[PDB]
This record gives sequence, C-alpha cells and structure tokens, in this order.
Amino acid sequence: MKFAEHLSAHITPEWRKQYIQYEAFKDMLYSAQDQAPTVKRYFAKFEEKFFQTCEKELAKINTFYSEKLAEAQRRFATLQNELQSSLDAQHRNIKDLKLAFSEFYLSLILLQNYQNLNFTGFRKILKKHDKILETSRGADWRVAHVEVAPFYTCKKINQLISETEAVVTNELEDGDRQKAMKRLRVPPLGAAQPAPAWTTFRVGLFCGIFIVLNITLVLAAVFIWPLIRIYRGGFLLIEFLFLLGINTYGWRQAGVNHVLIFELNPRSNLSHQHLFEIAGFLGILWCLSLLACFFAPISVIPTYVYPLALYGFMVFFLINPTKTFYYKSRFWLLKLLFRVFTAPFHKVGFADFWLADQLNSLSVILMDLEYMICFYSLELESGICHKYTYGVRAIVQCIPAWLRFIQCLRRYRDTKRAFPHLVNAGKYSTTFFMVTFAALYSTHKERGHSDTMVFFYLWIVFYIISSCYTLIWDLKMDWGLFDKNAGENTFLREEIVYPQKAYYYCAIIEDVILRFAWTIQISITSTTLLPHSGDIIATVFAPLEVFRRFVWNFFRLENEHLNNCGEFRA
Amino acid sequence: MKFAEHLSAHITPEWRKQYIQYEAFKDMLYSAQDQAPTVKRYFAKFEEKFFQTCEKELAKINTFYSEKLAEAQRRFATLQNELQSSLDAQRVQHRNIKDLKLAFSEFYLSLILLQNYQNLNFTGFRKILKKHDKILETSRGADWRVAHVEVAPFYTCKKINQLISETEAVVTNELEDGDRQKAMKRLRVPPLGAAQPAPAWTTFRVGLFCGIFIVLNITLVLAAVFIWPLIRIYRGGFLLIEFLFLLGINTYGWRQAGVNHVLIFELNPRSNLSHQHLFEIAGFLGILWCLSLLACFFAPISVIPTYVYPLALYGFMVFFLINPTKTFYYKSRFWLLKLLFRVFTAPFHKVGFADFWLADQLNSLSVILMDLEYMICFYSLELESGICHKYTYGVRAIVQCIPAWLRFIQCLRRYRDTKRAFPHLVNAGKYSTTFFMVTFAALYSTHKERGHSDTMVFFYLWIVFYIISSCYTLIWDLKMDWGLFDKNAGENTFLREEIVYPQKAYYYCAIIEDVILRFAWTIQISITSTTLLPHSGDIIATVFAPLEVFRRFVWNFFRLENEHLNNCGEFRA
Ligand SMILES: CCCCC/C=C\C/C=C\CCCCCCCC(=O)O[C@H](COC(=O)CCCCCCCCCCCCCCC)COP(=O)([O-])OCC[N+](C)(C)C
Ligand SMILES: CCCCC/C=C\C/C=C\CCCCCCCC(=O)O[C@H](COC(=O)CCCCCCCCCCCCCCC)COP(=O)([O-])OCC[N+](C)(C)C
Ligand SMILES: O=P(O)(O)O[C@@H]1[C@@H](OP(=O)(O)O)[C@H](OP(=O)(O)OP(=O)(O)O)[C@@H](OP(=O)(O)O)[C@H](OP(=O)(O)OP(=O)(O)O)[C@@H]1OP(=O)(O)O
Ligand SMILES: O=P(O)(O)O[C@@H]1[C@@H](OP(=O)(O)O)[C@H](OP(=O)(O)OP(=O)(O)O)[C@@H](OP(=O)(O)O)[C@H](OP(=O)(O)OP(=O)(O)O)[C@@H]1OP(=O)(O)O
Ligand SMILES: O=P(O)(O)O[C@@H]1[C@@H](OP(=O)(O)O)[C@H](OP(=O)(O)OP(=O)(O)O)[C@@H](OP(=O)(O)O)[C@H](OP(=O)(O)OP(=O)(O)O)[C@@H]1OP(=O)(O)O
Ligand SMILES: O=P(O)(O)O[C@@H]1[C@@H](OP(=O)(O)O)[C@H](OP(=O)(O)OP(=O)(O)O)[C@@H](OP(=O)(O)O)[C@H](OP(=O)(O)OP(=O)(O)O)[C@@H]1OP(=O)(O)O
Ligand SMILES: CC(C)CCC[C@@H](C)[C@H]1CC[C@H]2[C@@H]3CC=C4C[C@@H](O)CC[C@]4(C)[C@H]3CC[C@]12C
Ligand SMILES: CC(C)CCC[C@@H](C)[C@H]1CC[C@H]2[C@@H]3CC=C4C[C@@H](O)CC[C@]4(C)[C@H]3CC[C@]12C
Repeated sequence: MKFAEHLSAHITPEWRKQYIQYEAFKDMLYSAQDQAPTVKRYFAKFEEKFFQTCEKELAKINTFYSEKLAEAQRRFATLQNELQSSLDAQHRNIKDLKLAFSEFYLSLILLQNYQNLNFTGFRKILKKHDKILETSRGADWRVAHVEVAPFYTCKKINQLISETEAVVTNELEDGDRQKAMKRLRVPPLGAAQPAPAWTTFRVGLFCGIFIVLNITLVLAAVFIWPLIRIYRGGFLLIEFLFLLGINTYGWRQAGVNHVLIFELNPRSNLSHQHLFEIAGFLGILWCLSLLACFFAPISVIPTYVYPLALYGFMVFFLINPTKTFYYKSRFWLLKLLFRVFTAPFHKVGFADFWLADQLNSLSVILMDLEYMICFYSLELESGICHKYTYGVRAIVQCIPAWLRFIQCLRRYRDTKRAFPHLVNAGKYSTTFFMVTFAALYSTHKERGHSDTMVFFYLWIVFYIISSCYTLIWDLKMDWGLFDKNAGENTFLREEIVYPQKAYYYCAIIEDVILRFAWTIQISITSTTLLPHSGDIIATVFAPLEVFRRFVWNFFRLENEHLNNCGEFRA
Repeated sequence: MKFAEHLSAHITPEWRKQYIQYEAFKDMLYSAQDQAPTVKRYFAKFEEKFFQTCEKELAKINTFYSEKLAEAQRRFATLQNELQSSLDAQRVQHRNIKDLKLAFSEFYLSLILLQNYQNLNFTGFRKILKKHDKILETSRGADWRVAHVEVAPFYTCKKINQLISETEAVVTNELEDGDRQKAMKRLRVPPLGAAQPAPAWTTFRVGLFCGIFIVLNITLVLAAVFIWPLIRIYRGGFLLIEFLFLLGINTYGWRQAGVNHVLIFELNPRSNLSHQHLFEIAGFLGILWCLSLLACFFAPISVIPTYVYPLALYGFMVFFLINPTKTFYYKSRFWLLKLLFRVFTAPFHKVGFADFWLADQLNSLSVILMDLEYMICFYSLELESGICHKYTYGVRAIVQCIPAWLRFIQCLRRYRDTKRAFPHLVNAGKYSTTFFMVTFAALYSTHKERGHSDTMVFFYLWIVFYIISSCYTLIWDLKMDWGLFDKNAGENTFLREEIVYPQKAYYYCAIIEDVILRFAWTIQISITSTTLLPHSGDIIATVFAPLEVFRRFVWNFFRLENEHLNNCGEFRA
C-alpha cells in the first residue's frame, strides 16, 4: 500500500540516487496510459522502453551492491586484523573496537535493507506495469532478470552478519549472545520509526499548558526586582530548545544526516518530539515562576526565590546524576559543554564548534547572569549596575567569541590550514575589537577625555567590519551559497536539499538584517550606548538572534551534509 | 523482536484460544532449561513431551482452520446464490444492492481474518521451535517443523486465497461494473485491533486539549475561590464532557482487553473511531465549556449578556452534532444521529445492542434532560422569586422518567419480537420501578405542601419503591448485565467461568462501586425529580451525577465484556 511513500521513508538518504526510481516508473506508466491513442505497436514500443529503463536500473543496483559488498568485506577484514592485534596485545581500546564493530553491523544491515527494498520495488513496479498494461510480460521479465540478479541472490552479506555476530560474542562479549544483539540490533531508523504515543501526548500537553500560561501572563501584565533581565535568559533558552526541535525535524525530513555529522549513536537518537517536550516543560516552569513573581501567591515566601529556583531546577535538570529524563543525552551535552569551555585543550569536532556558535548566539544568557550577579552584589546610587559599565561586562560578552576564536586557533594548529581557520579567527576577533571600542566610548562618555568622538567613529567602523565579516562568512562559508557551480539556482550552490529556493532567499535576507540587529544588540547590552531604551531593544532583538541562529543551523547542517565545509570528516 | 506481544496484539479475540500458546511454550522451555541438571535422557524426555504438546496444538489449529474454511465456503455459496437471485430479480433494490455489498465485504474480511490466523500460527510455530532449538542447542525443532508443520493442512491448503480471488472477481464484476479500484477501496482490510497506532497529530491535539482543559479548570477554581444559576446550566455540559472522556477510556480498555466492541456495536471494522478521537472531542468540548464558564465569571464583554455565553456553547455543541458538512468525524456523527433517532423512536425500530446501550447511557445522563427542563422553567417563569425550584409538577417527573420510558418500551418491543418473556419483562419491571419511584416521590412532594393527611403514606411507599428499584437495578447489573455470580465459577469467586480483564480485584471493586453508586443514583434521581431536599438537593445532585457517570463507565466495561463472552443481550444468532 502506497509503496512509493514507504520506499521514500525507508531509503537511506546517502544512497537516495542509488535506489529504485519507483516514482519515475509510475510517472512513465501514467504518461503512457494518458498518451495512448497503431495502438498495438505504440504499446510495444512503450514496453520496450520500459524494459530498457528497468534493465538500466537493475544494472545500476547490481554495480552499487557489488561495490558496497566489496567495501563491507574490506571493512570486515581490517576489523578482524585490528581485533587480532588487540588480542595479541592482551579496556578503552576494547570499547572503541566494539563501537567500530557496531558501526560495521549497522552498515551491513543498511546494505541488507537496500537489497531487500530494491527487490520489493522491482516486484511492485513490475506488478503495477502488468496491471496497467493488462499483460503478463512484466512477471516474466522479473523472473528472468530480477529474480536471478546478483543483488538479490548474494548471501555474502548474511554470512558477514553471522560472522560479525559470532566474533562479537566469542571475543568481545565472552561467548554470550544475549549481551550481543544489544547495541548490535539496528532497530527501525529514520522516519520509519514513529515516535511513542506517550511522548507526543506529553508534547501536546506541555504546549497547551505553555500557551494558556502565556496568555494568562499577557493578560496579567496588561492588567524591587528586574524581571525582564532575570527571565530573558530562560525565555531565550526555551525558544532555542523549541527552534532546535524544529531544526531536528527539518533535518530528518530534509534527509540531512545530522546524526553522523554530530557523531551521535544511530541506534538511539533524541527525536524532535523529545526536544519539544523538554522545551515545553521548561517553558511551563518559566511561566509558573513568572506568574508567581507577578502575583506572589505565597506571602511568606519571597519573590526572588521564584526565578532562582527555576533556573536552579534547570541546572539540577541538566546535571542530574540519576539515569532518568534523557540521562544519556544530558551526559552527552555535559561532556560537549566541558569540551567547549575548555576548547584549547581538546580536539575541535563539529559538535564543539556548533555548540560554541550556539553560545555565541546565546550570549544574552551570560550577560543576564552577570547582570543578576551585579544586582545582587551591589543593589542589595540607584541602578549603579546599569548606568555604569566595566571591563568584566565586556569580557563576559566576548566569552563566546573568545571560545570560538580559540577553537579556530586550535583547528589551525591541528591542520595547519591557514586560510579558513585564520579568517574565522579574525571574524571572531572583530567582536573583541567592537566590544572593546564600545566599552571605551561608554566609559569616556561620563568623563570627557576629548577622544569620545574618536572612539565612537572607531566603534562604528568596527561594527560595520564585524557585521560584513559575519554576513559574508554565513552566506559563503557556513551555507556555501553564491557558489560558481549553480547551474539554475542563482545565488545558491549546485545541489539543494530543501524543496524551495524561496526558503534560501528569505534566509539570506533575514540573515542580512539580523546580523546587523544582533551586532546592535551586543553593542547595546555590553555597554551603555542607549541607557534609556537599550534594555527593551536588547530584549526584542535576542529572540531575533535565536531565530537567526536557528535558520543558520538549518543551512549550516545542510551545507555540512552536502560538502565537508567544516573539514570534520576524512 | 518479541513475538509474544505481537501475537497478543494481533490475535482475533473471538479466536483467542484457537492460536498457538506461545507464552505457555516459552514458560515450558524456560522451566525445562532451569531444571536441567542422565542429563541427555532428561533432555530427550522433555523434548518428547514438548513435541507431543506441539502435535496437540497443531491438531487444534488444523481442526479450527478446517471448520472456518468450511464455514467460509458455505457463506460464499449463500452469498453467490443471493447475488444471483438479486440479478435475476432485475428504492428497495438499492437497499438490497447495498446489503449485498456489505455482506460481501464482511465475508472478505472473514477470509482475511482466516488468512491472518494462518500466517500468525505458522510464524509462531516457527519462532517457538527456533527458540527451543537455540535453547537446547539441537537442530531437531526445525526438522520437526519441516516434517510436520510445513506439510500440515492449515499451511498446505490455498483454498482461502482462491476464495479471496473469487470474492474480488465477483465484487468487481457483478457489483462494481468492472471498477476494481472501487472494489478494493471497500474489501481491503487494514490492520485490526492495536496493530495501527493513532496518528501523531491526533495524539498531539489530544494532549494540547487536555493541557488547555487542565489550566482552564485551575483558573476557574481559582476564580471561584477568589442573576443566572450557573451550576444548573453547566452541569449538563460538564457531565457530557466527563461521559465522553470515560467513553474514550472504555474504548481503550475494550481494545486492550480484546472485547470486540466493533462487532458488538455493528460498527464498520475497516474504519472506526479510536479512544484518541474520543479524547480529542472531549478535550475540545471541555475547552469550550471552560471558556464559556470563565466568560460568565468575568464577562469580558459588557455589551454581550452573560446568558449568551452558555447558550452559544450548547448551541455549538448542537452544531457539532448535526453539522451537515463532512468535516469533523462526520461518519461517527451521522451514525450517532441515526442511533439517537432510533432510540428516541424506540417502539418503531428493532432494538439492537447499540440502541439499548445508548438508551442505558441516556438513563445514566438524565441529569442533562432535567437541567434543560429546569432552564425552560426558569426562562418561562423566573424571567415568589424561585418558583421553578421550590415546587414540583408532572412534567418534571415525565422528563426524569423519559430515559426509563425509552428503555422500558425497548424491552417491550424486544419481548414482542423474540416472544421470550423472562428477560425482557424482568428488565421492563426493573425500568418501571423507576416510574413508580419517581411518581411516588412527586406525589409526596406535592402533598407535603397541603395537609392532605396522606403525606407519610406516600413517603413510606416512596421508600419501599426506592429500595425495590435499587435492589432490582443492582441484581440486573450483577447477574444479567455483567454475568457474575454464576454457577460455573471454578476459581473466580462471585464471577463467571471466563474473565477477560487481567485483575479480579477490578471485578470486586466494580461490584462494590455498583452497589454504592446504584444507591447513590436512586437517591440523586429522587432528590432531583422533586422538591425533597429544598436547600441541599442541588449540591447533592451535582456531586452524585459524576458518580453516576463513573458507575455507567464501569457498567459499560463489564457489560461489553459479558456481551463479548456470552450472548447476554441475545442480539446475535
Ligand atoms: C550558559 C550555557 C547555556 C546552556 C547551553 C546551551 C544549550 C543547552 C541545550 C542544548 C544544546 C545541545 C543541542 C544538541 C543538538 C544536536 C542535534 C540533535 O538533536 O541530536 C541529539 C542531541 O541530544 C543530546 O545529546 C542533548 C540534547 C539537549 C537536551 C536538553 C537538556 C536540557 C537543556 C537545558 C539546560 C539548562 C541549563 C541551565 C541554564 C544555564 C541526539 O540525541 P541522543 O539522545 O542521541 O544524544 C546522544 C546520546 N548518546 C551519544 C549516548 C547517543
Ligand atoms: C440527553 C442529551 C444528549 C445526551 C448525549 C448524547 C449523545 C452522546 C452519547 C454517546 C455518543 C456515542 C458514543 C459511541 C458509542 C459506541 C462505541 C464507539 O466508540 O463507536 C464509535 C461511534 O462514534 C460515535 O458515535 C461518535 C462518538 C461521540 C462524539 C460526540 C459528538 C458530540 C456530541 C454533542 C452533544 C449534543 C448535546 C447538545 C448540548 C446540550 C465508532 O465510530 P465509527 O466512526 O466506527 O462510527 C460508525 C460510522 N460508520 C458505521 C458509518 C462507519
Ligand atoms: O487494486 P488497487 O488499485 O486498490 O491496489 C493495487 C495498487 O494500487 P493503484 O491502482 O496503483 O492505486 C497498488 O499500489 P498503491 O495504490 O498502494 O500505490 P503506489 O503507486 O505504489 O504508491 C497496491 O499497493 P502496492 O502494490 O503499491 O504496495 C496493491 O495493493 P495489494 O493488492 O495489497 O498488494 P500487495 O502489497 O498485498 O501485493 C494493488 O496492486 P495489484 O495486486 O497489482 O492489483
Ligand atoms: O555498553 P557499554 O559497555 O559500551 O557502556 C556501558 C558501561 O559504561 P562505560 O562506557 O564502560 O563507562 C556500563 O558500565 P560497566 O563497565 O560497569 O558495565 P557493563 O558490562 O556494561 O554492564 C554502564 O552501566 P550499565 O548500564 O551497563 O550497568 C552503561 O551505562 P548506561 O546503559 O548508559 O546506563 P543505564 O541506564 O543502563 O544504567 C554503559 O552503557 P552505554 O554508554 O549505553 O553503551
Ligand atoms: O536476545 P537475543 O538477541 O540473544 O535473541 C533474540 C532473537 O532470537 P534468535 O537468536 O534469532 O533465536 C530474536 O529473533 P529475531 O528478531 O532476530 O528474528 P527471526 O525469527 O530470526 O526472524 C527473538 O525474537 P522473536 O522474533 O523470536 O520474537 C528474541 O526473542 P524475545 O525478545 O524473547 O521474544 P519472544 O520469545 O517473546 O518471542 C531473542 O531474544 P531473547 O529470547 O530475549 O533472549
Ligand atoms: O456508507 P455507504 O456506502 O452505505 O454510502 C455511500 C454512498 O452514499 P450515502 O452515504 O449512502 O448517501 C456513496 O454514494 P452512493 O449513493 O452512489 O452509493 P453506494 O454506497 O456506492 O452504493 C457516497 O459516495 P461519495 O459521492 O461521497 O464519494 C459515500 O459518501 P461518503 O460517506 O462521503 O464516503 P466517501 O465515498 O467519500 O468515502 C457513502 O459512504 P461510503 O461509500 O461508505 O464511502
Ligand atoms: C524574516 C523574513 C525576511 C524571512 C523569514 C523566513 C523564515 C520564515 C524561513 C527562513 C528559513 C526557513 C526554513 C528553512 C528550512 C525548513 C525545513 C523544511 O523541511 C520545512 C520548512 C523550514 C523549517 C523553513 C521554514 C521557513 C523559514 C524558517
Ligand atoms: C473508588 C472505587 C469505588 C471505584 C471503583 C474502582 C475503579 C477505580 C475501578 C472499577 C473498574 C476498573 C476498570 C475496569 C477495567 C479496566 C480495563 C483495563 O484494561 C485497564 C484498567 C481498567 C480501566 C480498570 C481501572 C480501575 C476501575 C475503573
């Protein structure tokens, strides 16, 4: 039933062009039926053309399967050699070997699914052609060629699977098949695995509660402690989580193998539904805290505990040691954060750079944390922490840019490729220069030093430079657009995965606008350029920054899947 | 990966005992492996015993398959004869063609069920014998499968596939004028039972509506804590939403326990509402109800009177049930409209299971009708201040007894149709006890105002008939609706020989709740029908009506279970 949709869902994206073109055959058959008027000879010519196309597709499938089988055999040979060397040596090496064996088993299972689906598609398309043409020649062709095709009559893959299982059990697992087939099973992958019904119900419940609480908050607002600054970080984090769930959904639908790019376990992937559930729960907590602050239902309890607890809970949620509430994902995130914040002492993989960029787009959270620290230290001259700026504010603002710059320097050291890493480092240090000049101008504003205009002009120049640098890097390098190989997709690259180019153009325009918007937001937040409306401008701009980062994540992951722009894979 | 769960979720419940006992074989193999210590002799003995059980199961499967194949052949012959007669005959003809098409679809579905039975039994045999071979590290289970299972009649007979082909041909030729696509659009059988999970968007909508409902309920409670009787106006809506939610739970429980309500209710198996859709409808209606009540409490718009908010809600509900367009569950809405029309005109239609079941549901939802009549009285008179809440009249009693009247007339029609007096007349008397209780309560209430001197006699008669009605309804529920307290109980004390639900504690708690809430239901009907409690009657009725809905929910559970097990309602040949 609807074999085309099932095939499309179960097709491995990396081999999309190497599967059976079921839709093309369906379109050919329908066009032939529509154009049928001499009738017998026309039908004979159409049958000949269809058989030729089927033969071409069968040859393509056979050659692809043969090459993949040879690759699998070579991989098995090298893995066996590595296992023999490890045995001759006789813990971490054993773990790495087990991971490699699981990956090889996944590749074998993918090959088996490829051959099975190709055979099923051949059978289905031949049956459909026979039904439409009211002729039995399709079954004869299938039996003559497809039934005896090498891709369908090769059991070398099942034998490889059996040998891999036996080797894993006897050597790595110490002769117990029960331990094997776990981490070595390859459950349903991709869109072929519907999310749990309970997860979807929880996502819906959290979304509804969040919507109602947001409506209540809006009505209450329309009808001692700065709540905007405190809650902006939480709101931005919740928005980022929701937009990241959307990013994951789009990557799964667009065929972008973000699992491989992020070096995540293919057998256990946190679905977009789980991200939506986490975002909804965090938003529910955030809304409850804000409502409690507005109303103060408990008189004895102070108001300040309401935010402090909320974020604290989130912290306790992230650093929870109990194996519950996405414990594996939380531990992976904690390790990634530790690597990122200690960037110069670790290998900069794709995940580290991506999370550093996310932090760069989430510097408002760090700024709000520093502002809260200042408010607690001093305010508890009115508003001293807001009217006057200091160096620590600038350093906190530049911390994400510092992390990215040091990551780029480490990448340059590792690979010695000057051009990309050094250009990116300059593109991140433009931020240091801009923030430094803005802080100098703000500090000199209070004390007339006769050089305020010089610093203002320097800040404007470096603002323009940084905005142009970031925009050019995003459009040309992160997204790979404006390439010279665009045969038809003007201002884009030759290959695009997303259905519409209008998405690409809208993303280009929104990035152009929002890079300047975010640069303005950084300039306002890190100093006192606009003490009157600065807070509201930053609050309005930060969600726009998160949205820009979400679109950038979309297109950067697309480019990474299409091309090794980040050079994170051999 | 786990054939036990797949088999349990894919077995046809009506044939539950006719499938391979995969779980029993698993337990047997595990026990034998655990007791393994001489050793080879014990292994051989266990293998012999296990294979003897295998032959017994294979013989059972073959016999059942042969019986069902003979039944299918006879059904096909009868359908062919009927179709030939109809063709030779050529508004009644249109109905005859529709009925023949439905019968052919049902027979094709039975053929698909038999084919699924065959495939599942073969897969279970192969998977259990493979597990036995792996456990015993011997290549003999596969040999026995090849020698016996692979050559058994239930797997060496292709007559079911041939019958399926002939059914397709006949439906496509002499019932569809040669349009094969039209035939396959109705004969093809999608997954059944819990095989197909509900759509993700439907579950998300259910969750969203549940969350909105919860938050709005919390807001309503907070507003209440910190010109129009709102309790008597919104009780009907709240009870209807609760009843729909509990009905979704009932459908989920029937699906999980294997109670084939799709066949009991004569619903279309190829497409029927799941518990998720009922939850979604209940959540949306609850959202609307909560919004209306919040608008009443706050009145955000001053130009719009408060009375507009309730009415519109209920109006929308009506518009949500009689919507001509095919937009929102139109199939189920039209089926419910037809069932309601049949129930409210009971003495002119044959009483099927669905009609009696819906009449009973209404019997448990009489509070809605009472509230509607009270609001009619309020609008007629109040708009003595509280004249419609201080005295009782005949129309009030008639409205209270309307559902009981429908059930009683249905029982009388069933007696007139089947001519068996015992069950139908006992049930008719059970329902007429409600008439007697209501009328005596009304007489006492209307006589308590003037010194007729016969008030205490009416009060005593009302007490006697209240006890009589409570006992009658309880005995019918326990002995004639749930099929409990039977003489065939071997280990399920106070229950029947076969119980489909996992826990007997459920049955015991259901009996206790049935007793308590039957008495509560009788008390609430007495209080609401007439003055009786003139100050606390409304609160007691409001508290008890949800309890009546819960009682009707448990009763639905156990009545459907008993109907699936035994033909208690005699709605099937
Ligand atoms: C000042 C710092 C501000 C906080 C830092 C910023 C953001 C934190 C949140 C998310 C960033 C990580 C996104 C990774 C996306 C990769 C693509 C994908 O979606 O793939 C997912 C990534 O899932 C993850 O691992 C983690 C996802 C994030 C879960 C959210 C946790 C709570 C967030 C709130 C933090 C509270 C902080 C308090 C405030 C300071 C694959 O999931 P898996 O289960 O296969 O994971 C791998 C597990 N193996 C390797 C065992 C299979
Ligand atoms: C006294 C005042 C009014 C009292 C309340 C009235 C009615 C509610 C009671 C029961 C609803 C039916 C429950 C289904 C029982 C069978 C099991 C099952 O789940 O069967 C369902 C039937 O679904 C239903 O019928 C609909 C479910 C109920 C939805 C509620 C709609 C809104 C109601 C508004 C209330 C109006 C009052 C105005 C306010 C004052 C299977 O669906 P299918 O699609 O297979 O249907 C068969 C369709 N073929 C045969 C063509 C394929
Ligand atoms: O008679 P119909 O027209 O109602 O259904 C036929 C046809 O539909 P069609 O006319 O193209 O719309 C098939 O394609 P389809 O609509 O699902 O869709 P796609 O074009 O592939 O997207 C359908 O499923 P499938 O072959 O694609 O999986 C298949 O069902 P069924 O007997 O169960 O086949 P089995 O899987 O059990 O072998 C029937 O094939 P025939 O046996 O040759 O008559
Ligand atoms: O499977 P591995 O062998 O590659 O890695 C496993 C290993 O951790 P390592 O990497 O060596 O530090 C286990 O510790 P270990 O050596 O004492 O014992 P074992 O021989 O494995 O039993 C640990 O506890 P445990 O679960 O097995 O008891 C388990 O945690 P995890 O399932 O998350 O947590 P739970 O929710 O199940 O508690 C790891 O599972 P993965 O990370 O999913 O692979
Ligand atoms: O756990 P492992 O990996 O060491 O061995 C598992 C494997 O047995 P294997 O080696 O082929 O003999 C599964 O077969 P599989 O999917 O490959 O399929 P094929 O039949 O070959 O196509 C079998 O599933 P099942 O399909 O028979 O239902 C599963 O049974 P389990 O979950 O208990 O479920 P049930 O007993 O309730 O059915 C076994 O697990 P355990 O018995 O728990 O240890
Ligand atoms: O349920 P039914 O079979 O007893 O009755 C069907 C009948 O109309 P009715 O309801 O009896 O007045 C169809 O046309 P008809 O009179 O020529 O007679 P036949 O039934 O063919 O003899 C009608 O087709 P249409 O014009 O809408 O496409 C279809 O409408 P609708 O529910 O929207 O269903 P869909 O077709 O959109 O799926 C009805 O449901 P179904 O066929 O089950 O689907
Ligand atoms: C602000 C103005 C100028 C432009 C705003 C354009 C926004 C709406 C554009 C920018 C990038 C776009 C996204 C790019 C990729 C995908 C993945 C696809 O599988 C679904 C649509 C989705 C999620 C797009 C939705 C629309 C989108 C978010
Ligand atoms: C407090 C007392 C008096 C109420 C009576 C006990 C209630 C809790 C009992 C009575 C009947 C019971 C139900 C009977 C049948 C099923 C179907 C099963 O698949 C899941 C549990 C479920 C849904 C039970 C839940 C508990 C239940 C509702």
